[PDB]
Amino acid sequence: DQSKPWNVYRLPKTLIPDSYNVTLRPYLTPNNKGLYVFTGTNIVRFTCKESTNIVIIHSKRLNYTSHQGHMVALSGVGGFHPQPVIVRTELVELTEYLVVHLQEPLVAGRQYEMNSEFQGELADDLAGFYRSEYMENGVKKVLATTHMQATEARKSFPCFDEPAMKATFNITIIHPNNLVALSNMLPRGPSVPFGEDPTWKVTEFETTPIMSTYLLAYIVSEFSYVETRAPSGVLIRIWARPSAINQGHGDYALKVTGPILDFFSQHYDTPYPLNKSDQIALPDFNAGAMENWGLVTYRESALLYDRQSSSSGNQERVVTVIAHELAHQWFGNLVTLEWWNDLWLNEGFASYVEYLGADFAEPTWNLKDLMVLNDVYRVMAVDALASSHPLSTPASEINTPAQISEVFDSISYSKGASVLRMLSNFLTEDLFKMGIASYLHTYKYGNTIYLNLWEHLQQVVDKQPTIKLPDTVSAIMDRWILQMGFPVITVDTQTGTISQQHFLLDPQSVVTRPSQFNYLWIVPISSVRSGSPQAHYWLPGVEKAQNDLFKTTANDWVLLNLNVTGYYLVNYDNENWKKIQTQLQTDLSVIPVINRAQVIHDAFNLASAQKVPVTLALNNTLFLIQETEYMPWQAALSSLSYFKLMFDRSEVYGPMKRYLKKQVTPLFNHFERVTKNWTDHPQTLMDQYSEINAVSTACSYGVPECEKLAATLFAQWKKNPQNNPIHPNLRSTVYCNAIAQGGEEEWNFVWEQFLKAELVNEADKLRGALACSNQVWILNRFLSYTLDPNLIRKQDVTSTLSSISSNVVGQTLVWDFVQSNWKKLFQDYGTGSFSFSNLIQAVTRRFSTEFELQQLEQFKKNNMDTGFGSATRALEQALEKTKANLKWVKENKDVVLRWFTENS
Amino acid sequence: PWNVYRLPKTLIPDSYNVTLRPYLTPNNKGLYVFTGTNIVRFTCKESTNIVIIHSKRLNYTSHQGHMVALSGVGGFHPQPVIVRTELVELTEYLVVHLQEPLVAGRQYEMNSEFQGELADDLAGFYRSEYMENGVKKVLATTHMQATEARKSFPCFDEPAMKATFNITIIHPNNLVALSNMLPRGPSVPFGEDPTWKVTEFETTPIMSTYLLAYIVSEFSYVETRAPSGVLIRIWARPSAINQGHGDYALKVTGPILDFFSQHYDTPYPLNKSDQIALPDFNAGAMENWGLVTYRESALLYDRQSSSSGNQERVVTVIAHELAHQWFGNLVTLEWWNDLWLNEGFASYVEYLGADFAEPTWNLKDLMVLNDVYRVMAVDALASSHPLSTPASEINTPAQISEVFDSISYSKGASVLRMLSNFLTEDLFKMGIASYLHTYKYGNTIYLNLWEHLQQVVDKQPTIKLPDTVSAIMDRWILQMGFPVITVDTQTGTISQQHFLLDPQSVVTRPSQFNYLWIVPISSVRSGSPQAHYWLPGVEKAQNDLFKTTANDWVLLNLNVTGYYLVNYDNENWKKIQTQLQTDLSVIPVINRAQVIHDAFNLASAQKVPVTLALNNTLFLIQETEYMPWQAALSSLSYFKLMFDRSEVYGPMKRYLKKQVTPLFNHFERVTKNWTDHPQTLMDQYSEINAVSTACSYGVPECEKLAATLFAQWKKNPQNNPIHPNLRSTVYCNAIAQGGEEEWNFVWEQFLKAELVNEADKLRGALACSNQVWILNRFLSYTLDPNLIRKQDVTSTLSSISSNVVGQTLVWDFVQSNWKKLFQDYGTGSFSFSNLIQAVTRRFSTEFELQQLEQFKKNNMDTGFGSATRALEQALEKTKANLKWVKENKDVVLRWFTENS
Repeated sequence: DQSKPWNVYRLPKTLIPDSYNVTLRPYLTPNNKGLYVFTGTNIVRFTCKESTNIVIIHSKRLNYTSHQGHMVALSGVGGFHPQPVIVRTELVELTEYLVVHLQEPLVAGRQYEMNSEFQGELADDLAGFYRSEYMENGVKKVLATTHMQATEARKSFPCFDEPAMKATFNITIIHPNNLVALSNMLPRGPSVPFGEDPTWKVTEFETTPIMSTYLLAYIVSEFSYVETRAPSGVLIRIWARPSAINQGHGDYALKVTGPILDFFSQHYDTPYPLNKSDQIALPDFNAGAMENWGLVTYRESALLYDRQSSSSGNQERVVTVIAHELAHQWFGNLVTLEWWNDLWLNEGFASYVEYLGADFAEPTWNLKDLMVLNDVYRVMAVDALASSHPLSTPASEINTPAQISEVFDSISYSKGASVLRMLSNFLTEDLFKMGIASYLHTYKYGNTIYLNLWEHLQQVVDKQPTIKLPDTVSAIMDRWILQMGFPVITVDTQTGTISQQHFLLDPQSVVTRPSQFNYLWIVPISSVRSGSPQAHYWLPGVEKAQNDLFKTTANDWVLLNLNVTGYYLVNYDNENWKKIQTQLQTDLSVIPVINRAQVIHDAFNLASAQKVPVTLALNNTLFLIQETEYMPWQAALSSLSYFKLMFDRSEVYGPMKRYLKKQVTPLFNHFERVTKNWTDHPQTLMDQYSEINAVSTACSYGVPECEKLAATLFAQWKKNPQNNPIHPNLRSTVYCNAIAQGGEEEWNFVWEQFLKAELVNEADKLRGALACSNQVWILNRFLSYTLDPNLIRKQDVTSTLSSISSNVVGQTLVWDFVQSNWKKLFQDYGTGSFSFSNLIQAVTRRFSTEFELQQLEQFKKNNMDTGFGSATRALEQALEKTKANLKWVKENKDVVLRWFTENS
Repeated sequence: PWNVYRLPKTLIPDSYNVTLRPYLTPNNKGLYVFTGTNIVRFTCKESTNIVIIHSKRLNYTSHQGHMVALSGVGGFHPQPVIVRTELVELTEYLVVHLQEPLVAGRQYEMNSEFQGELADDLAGFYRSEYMENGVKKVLATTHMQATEARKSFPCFDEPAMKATFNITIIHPNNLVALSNMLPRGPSVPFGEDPTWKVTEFETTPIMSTYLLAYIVSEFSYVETRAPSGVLIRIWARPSAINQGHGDYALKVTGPILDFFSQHYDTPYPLNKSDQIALPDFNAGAMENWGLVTYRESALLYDRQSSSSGNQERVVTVIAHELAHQWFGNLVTLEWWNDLWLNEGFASYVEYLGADFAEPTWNLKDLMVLNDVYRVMAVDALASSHPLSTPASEINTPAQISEVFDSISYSKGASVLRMLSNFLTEDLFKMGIASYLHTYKYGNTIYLNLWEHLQQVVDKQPTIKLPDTVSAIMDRWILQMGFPVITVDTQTGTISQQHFLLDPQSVVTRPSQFNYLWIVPISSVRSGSPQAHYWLPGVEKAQNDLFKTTANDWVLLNLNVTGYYLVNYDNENWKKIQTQLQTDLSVIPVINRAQVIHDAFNLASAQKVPVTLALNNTLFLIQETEYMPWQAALSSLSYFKLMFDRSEVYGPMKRYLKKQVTPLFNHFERVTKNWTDHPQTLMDQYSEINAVSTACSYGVPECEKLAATLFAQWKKNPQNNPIHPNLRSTVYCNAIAQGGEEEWNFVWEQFLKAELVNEADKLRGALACSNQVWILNRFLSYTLDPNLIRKQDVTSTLSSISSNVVGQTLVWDFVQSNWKKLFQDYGTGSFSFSNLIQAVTRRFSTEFELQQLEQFKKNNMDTGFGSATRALEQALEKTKANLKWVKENKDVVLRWFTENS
């Protein structure tokens, strides 16, 4: 009954919390029933802003101890009549409410305190207050940890669990005397014994700042740490398993965390306000990392680093994730989204700002350039769908916890970053950061919506003469924030005519989301004419214009969007494309490296949408035979992976592989020479990445010299496994190829190494390579292990299922397994973020036939009893993509076959 | 009446004149067609104002306002008056509506002028094609069985409506026409066009429509005369005849025909028996009286390139078709529900004929593996059917087509083998001879047979039965299934019960005998024979023949002559197991196959623990005979289907590898490094299973043999160094361990392969690829009749499906291409039901059962045609498989692991 306030998914605006006291006691040994439990009490102090006879507060999977026949007690602060009288308390499970029914309405303007006493499960579900486990020598260790985002604080204590209901939190932790408690703040004093039980201690923490419930954290463990003070005086500690800390696996995080934090404080003119910032690595963690204010939590694989055994890509991951989480200390913690429909205000800012902090940390890596591959091109695939969504989705469309979990997606993260990058570029970053500092000073300890940003940027633009815009910030940026998608910008170099239209992967798909701007953008457009920079141009919100900047003669070409600073694709007339192709084949260095990736990426996007012939995208890969840079090869491999997914079960695959083998063999041989036969690996991060791509691609497509290298390294490893001779950058390729080329013996050896792998970086590589078996029975045995948490942690299941489905033989096995174990998978991941939508996308990627479309529709019908939870949009996108795939394969299978045959 | 599938009995034909003219080039509509005329002469037995006659996909040239003409033969008072004629497509009728009833006792002639397609559909009058040098050659040929004669001319197309047939063929002057009989004279030029000739054939004997045949081709022949004087000719593509590929069939055909004439004291009545090999043919072979048609793979034989199994196939199929000249042609089933009267006899008698031609091979013993154990898997289901199925269940052409199945063929053979054993063969054949003499040129019911058998039994004193022949044989004919005979050796208690693969299959088919049989039971005690015993039609009995002491074991059903399973108390099983480990030679080789086969069936159906069945395979490490290894590999193929996608498969492979490696080494020694293969057919077969099994389960020196032999062949393709007996394994294993290069080489060899024996081995090996993209590309080729002939599609699909990577690839393909496959095979025999069984046999999970049910109801508008029972059997088996895997996966993993 949606007329009742306790049956709708937004809290009343009538009661506003001020502060919370929460006391928690985890029990880290199971009870007589085999459960791990925690007990707690809390006090919520709120103000009645508007008269009401009910208290609606969030509560999820908590059992309450009743006091006077009621689940809570309630009183006005400091006596004052009338005192409230509870008629009854009820739990409403669907909307995750505790409802307190009062005999009289509360008094507007007064304060009340509600006391509860509760019990919950320290489950292995990675949500709320939960448990994490690890082996140390012989012993199974169990610890207690939290993850509140988005809607899980209510699972550890009753609270007004929405991000705009900020409060202060007074945390007390009751814990065994041999364990340490951590929280957002420092303890108020030394821990004293629990009077009721001296084998237990009590640790009480300083009051948090005004903050959102989803940012609370508390942890009880045996962990150790390493410690430094940042130049600013902020205390930095890196916490982890004692084995990890003693091996130095926390040292790299300790190196970069304090400097990045201080960089952000200075760069945005807003000092980090707390006295410390703990980073802690958890063995069981759903997301990867979480920005809890003062106590940032990480997957081990995102915080720990072994300078002998972790790869270069592992190290990039650590500094990027740390920079991301520290960026949240401003964008999310100090200033917070008003509601989850504006998630990009937190996640888009943090995903853009991570590159400035991580580039500060590791300037020689040139990390900023990877933003095009890692974010822009990551999200453009889904943002070309009619079933995408805008950065700022209308709020009443992101209501339920499943829909909230859903929007933690590539739009909110990576399109968020892409649009802020573009804004920063055309404003200049020095101007951008002044507007942001204004934004942050105005809204600190409060909440914002998309509009509040643009005033502060407009003022800095208006107060200086150099940088000017053809419109207001709000006119330009609203078009990027309130409507989904992005334009393709098409140039006729014979007339200079320039036009825009909403880019749709399937031109026959029906866009039903209306746009007040009719899917037109105001587009900033940089360009070069045969390498020479041109005047900057803005395309106004018009379908078509003309400018001689984009007209050429027979000896000149133009190239739009240098460095792909703007969030759009570019298409040209056929003659311009030919001139670009000739330049790439004559002297590729004339085209900047990012734009070499652009002409590959955009042509393949355009081909899949019937806007260029598929042979033009393929012709754009010919020059790779002389390219040694990482990014253009990575763009080609990512584009061609759509071809792999569409064709690796068909007659096209043979000719495909022979083409890729031909294109990559000189790159493989180039690295064999410059690394002196794989003994002296390259110096720059980019060249190391290019080397890894050369080795992975050469081995995947049958370069016998790469197959020899992998076989030889693996055979050497297996002769003495206490010494690993495989460079970590090469391990995934070597492990995968040894399993692919071998049988049960190689699989079992790798599985044994996995079971004893102490370092998660190494375990991850071993686990991934196990998906490379060509034996159905071995893949299905592997699949059975994923349902055993003694073998595969819950946090790794979805990643493992994805890797197995990437295997062409595992495609049908994982599809069948997901369908056969649906109910378990839905319970485990259906209300969480990332994993379940990742899984739906991974298992359906290949679908391209009428039969497979019908089977996906049947799958949807078979599971209407559960629905699709946090993968509901993902399933609609999978349907749209499958329909597009089916038509594209039918229209291009024969031309693609012919092209690979002729250019091989 | 025209809406019911059986003909009325009011009008009975006497004779037919049919003139057919095939056009072997397409017409202005792009079709290959034949034109024809016929005259059907029949007698009105009962007055009726309608003529209902069969007609299928024939277009008529009307005359005088009607689609046929109807004359009275000497009628003259009122000649019949046609009001209306119509075609009724569903029941495949042409219906003539008359103004007045036809007159009881008068004779009438119906005259028709028609056209039909010479389609590539392998049914009726159809076309077949082959390449010769560069030229595509097209010939016209027939296959009428069961209900396709109606697709070549209107006729009363039921087998008890026998008639004589006067065939005329108008054909191009460079081609020869053949039919059942010899021509009445030299061909004469077609007056209207002298590039065509006219060949008219002698009148056939009184016979069924489904046995008529006529062929127009450029084929060559070799010729001989049987010692009895019957002319024998073997016809095939000229290239094949010129290379000698018809010579082996020329050697054996005449002698086998004469053997049957003598053995049943009933002379073949025609002056010739042509055998002809067709490039496109659905069944394998067909017994048309005087003109027996064959797949090339069932008749042709190359001394240098065909294998030993290929040669056994030829002599056995020839013997089967010649057996039909008696069992089907001379005497014919009354209706298709009693098909076993034709093919049960043929499938049993083929062994006597083949044994006569090749007495050193010992082919009679192979009937236990090839027929008894083949059918026992299906006959252990609630969805089986009796040998004599109630006629109303066998009504439509789809139901008729489906009943050409392992029950009618292999249980029919098994039951008549039983009968021939417990009364002797010499007595059996005298009773058959009586039966044949009495009902020649007519049709029979099972009850006609028992009488003639009873007469011969009653004429001698030495063979005595516990009841009449009809009483005994009714239990094996009229109710489905077979008993498991259980022996408690501690007490001599012997009991019977209907054997059911899943104890919760719900038997809804009632039997008037309550599923009890009268069972002939042979036995030995520690190797030496006991007296014979008959278990009466009772659930339970006691006899000391089956009571033993601590130092004695018994064994029932010597050489598995009887159609039943045997189970014992655990103590007897252990003693039999000890005997196999002490001296396996004491248990006759066929019963060594029995103890493996029956235990595995018993294990699947809860009557023994699965570890008993697995323990009965332990002695194979010392066995070198073909038959017990073949029984084990056939029983274990169920374990492979159930487990080759699970953790169980690793240990199961390690166990098979252990058991077979000394047999492989044994053949590596006795063949002198694979240069001198065994002299005996049985030992050749044992060698083939050793190599195949060793390579399949990873004996590294078998893998080495195959890859080396294949590479050497590929280097020098004009010189094949692989002995034909080993090609299937070597080709498959080299494909499995190689990639596109190996696959593409085998495919081009296949496309150019002239000898179907060799094409078949190449084609089967292409299913061994472990590359999804290669298997899917292969699947796409099966839709192109320039690449895979229609006669080979379901074979290829089944082969790909057997590949564990091919399992879901074929399942998806069949569902996706349902419409064409249903059209091509859904109303014919063998192919469609084989396909359904093949693609589903792995199903063992709830999810797979749900997909099967969804498949059924996605197609219930079409139905499943001649795979309708097959689908119900697949549903029953899948449900049994789910429970069986649930109940046994852990014990089976443990046993394979512990036994290495």
